[PDB]
Order: sequence, then C-alpha cells, then structure tokens
Amino acid sequence: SSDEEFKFLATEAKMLITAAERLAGTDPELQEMVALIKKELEQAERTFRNGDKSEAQRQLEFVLTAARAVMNVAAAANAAGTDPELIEMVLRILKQLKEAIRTFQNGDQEEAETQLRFVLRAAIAVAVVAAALVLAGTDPELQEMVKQILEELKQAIETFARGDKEKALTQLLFVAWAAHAVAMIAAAANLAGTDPRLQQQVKEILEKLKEAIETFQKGDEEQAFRQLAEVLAEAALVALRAALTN
Amino acid sequence: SSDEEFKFLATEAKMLITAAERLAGTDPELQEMVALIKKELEQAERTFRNGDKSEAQRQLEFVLTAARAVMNVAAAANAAGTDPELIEMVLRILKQLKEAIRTFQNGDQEEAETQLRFVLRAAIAVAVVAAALVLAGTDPELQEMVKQILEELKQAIETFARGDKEKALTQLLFVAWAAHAVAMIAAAANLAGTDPRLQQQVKEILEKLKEAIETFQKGDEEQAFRQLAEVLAEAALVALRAALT
Repeated sequence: SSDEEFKFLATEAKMLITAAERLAGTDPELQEMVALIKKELEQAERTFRNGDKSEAQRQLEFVLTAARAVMNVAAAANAAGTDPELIEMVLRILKQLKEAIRTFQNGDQEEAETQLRFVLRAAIAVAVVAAALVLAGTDPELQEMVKQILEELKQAIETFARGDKEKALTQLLFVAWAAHAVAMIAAAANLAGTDPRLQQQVKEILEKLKEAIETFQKGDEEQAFRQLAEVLAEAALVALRAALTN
Repeated sequence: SSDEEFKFLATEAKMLITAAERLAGTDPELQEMVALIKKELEQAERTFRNGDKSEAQRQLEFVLTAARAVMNVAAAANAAGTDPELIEMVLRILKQLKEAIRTFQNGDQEEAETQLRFVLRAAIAVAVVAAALVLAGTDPELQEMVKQILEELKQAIETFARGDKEKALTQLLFVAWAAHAVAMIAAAANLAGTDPRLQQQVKEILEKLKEAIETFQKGDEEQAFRQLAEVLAEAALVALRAALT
C-alpha cells in the first residue's frame, strides 16, 4: 500500500523482536516462538523486494502484532518467576499464538488476524498481571486479587477455545482493565510505604475493584464496565499520589 | 461490519471516556475535548440504531482511538502538574487531536485516521514521560533524560506540522520506546531504594539509553533503533530485579 509505511512497520517489528530475543533468555519455547516470528518478518521483506508489495505489507502487519505479543509473553515469563499459575497461562497464550501463525501461513488470514487480536490482548494482560504480583510483594490481599484476575483470564481463554469468541472477547476486555487496575493499586501500595493515609486509600479502592468484578459475575455487564473504568482512574490517581511522596 | 464488534467497541470506548472524565479533573480544556468525543460516540450509537451500521462502526472505530488519546492526555496533564515542558506538549497534542476530530466531521475520514495514528502514539508517549518524571523525583540524571525525550517529542510534533509526516513518525516511534525506557528505569531507581549495587545497574542502563538517543541524533537510525530496543529489555529486567528486593 505504501513503501514508506512498510519501512516504518519493519523498523518497529525488528525492535519488538530484538527486545523479545533478550527477554526470552534461555527458555527454548520463547526462543522458538521469536525465531518463528522473526523468519516471518524476513519472509515479508523478501516478498517486498521481489513480488507483491501490498501482500508483503499485510504479512508484515500480522508479523508486527505477533512480535508485540511474544515480547509481552516473554516479559510475562520473566516476571512470573516460578509461579505455576502464571507459567501455565504463558504456555496457553503461546500455543494459541503458534496456532494463529500457522493459520496465517496456511492462507486463512482473516481467522489468524481475528485470533491474534485476542492473543495480543491476552499477552499484554498476563504481562501486567505478572508485574502486579511482583509489585504486590507479600501482601495477601493484593496477591488474592491478582490470583482472582488470573482465573478470569483463564476462563476467557477457555471460552475462546470452546467456540464462543464474542463472549470471550467481552470477558478479556474486562480482564485487561482489571489487570491494569490491580497493577496500579499494587504499585500504589508499594510507593505508599508506611504512610497510613495512602495505605487506607489503597484498601478502599481495592474493595471497589472486587465489587466491580462481582458485578460482572452477577450479570450486570453495563454497570460492571462502568465501575471498572472508575476503579482504573482512581488506581492511577492513588499511584500518582503515592509516587509524589517519594 | 458486525453488531457484536460494534457493541464491543462501544463498551470499550465508554470506558475510556469515563476514565478520561475523572483524570481531567477541573481542567476546562480537557473536559471540553472529552465532551466532544463523547458526543461523537453517541452520534455513532444513533447511526447504528437508525442508519448505516457499517458507517456507524467506522465512526466508532475513530471514536475509540480519539477516546484513548484524550484519556492519555488527561493522565499526562494530571501527572505533569505545573511542569511547563510537559504542559506545553499536552496542549499541542490536545490541539492536534481537536483538528483531527473536526477533519473527520468534515467528511475527510482518511486524513483524520492518519492524524490519529500520530496523535494517539504521541498522547501515550507524553503520558509515559509524565509518569517517568514523577517517579524520577529529584534525581538530576533522570530529570535530564526525561527532558531530552521531551525535546525529541517536540521536534516530532513540529516536523509533523511542517509537512514531513514520514520523518516525524520515525522520530515519534523512537520517542515512544525511549519514553517507555525511562519510565522503567525510573521505576527501577525507585524500587532499588538504598541498594548501591542495584543503583549502579540502573545508572549504567540509563547511560546506555543516552547513547541510544545520541546515535539517533547523529543520523544512524538503524543502529540507534537496535540500541533502544536492547535498552528497553534491560530496563524491564532491572526494574524486575529491583522490585524483588
């Protein structure tokens, strides 16, 4: 569609791969996925130099989203440490990413792009959840919430594999925001320290997040999504307040 | 065009509007921009009920990108405080978002969508730098680095305004990853605390990022982008190490 956009896409794609290669470390599964996506990047470059440029761009745009996914998965695998629940989720997201790449190579591009839209959001959510658990430290209330978000992401991935992609997409949207909220609450509690004023505001916002999850599980989706958007804003503000004290 | 996709985009777009309203506070310029995007959202919902559902989704997909940009701008202005450099970039990005919305309303949808590609990424960048400045505290090296990122972002906005959209997008891409790098390094410096061994690693990684920016300013973009990509991974790894102590 444009030579200028191709070079721009190729530059960021190599950047995601370079970071993914480093974050993958010694894990053979992460290294295999990065090399697989890297070979798809170089295949799109040969097609741009030789054959169809508009087709090479569509392959590059797919490669870009796969590179960002594998980089978040690799970052999630590092922060996950030895937690089996997080490690298990990294494996499920990796397998679905590999299947989507095969589906794109096979020619079913619409299905593969539909799959990666779900895979990319799940990869970012598990990275944010993994960082939240690390930031939570030894706080039991924070670890319980992070574990509660993890199982919700597990149900969304399983619902997607069952066939109901629409319901799984709605659940993954809720999981993605609840993950971003708990990561800021955990960062707030870390930055608060021994300050009793900020540590009290963290518990209150943490209670509002649990209520938003309970609203989603009950059935009121419209009210649950509104409650979560409010919790995320408050979590960012309390994290800003705590960081200003340091 | 799909009904389930439209309902999905509308739910997410309302989430961004809701969060942007709280982050904007009493800012009259921010709340006005949120209200304009919110009215475009409701306009897309009315078209979905009474007219072309395919055109309503195309409008809603533009609204979603605009709503995510105004949320990051509100978060940036909230975290920026009275910082004049960050304030200056906030209204410049806010101004560009306004023109792109009026462009979409005039019928030129392709030019408006190309504008939001620059505006959204710039809005996320200025929000990350603003969070990096707060995490920096009084650290002069982290403050100087944050200012260096903001200068590159200023050049990218001005180059985009002067016509060369290609060069501006390349610099804005560098600005975005460098912004994410300084935020993780500043978070690592905060999480390290009084650990001299960890602060040396944070200090050295900050220097590797400074060298990456100098390679970009020298003209060698290819090597500068690889260096920035390597620094970003190292910044994420040192913040994890600092958090585990």
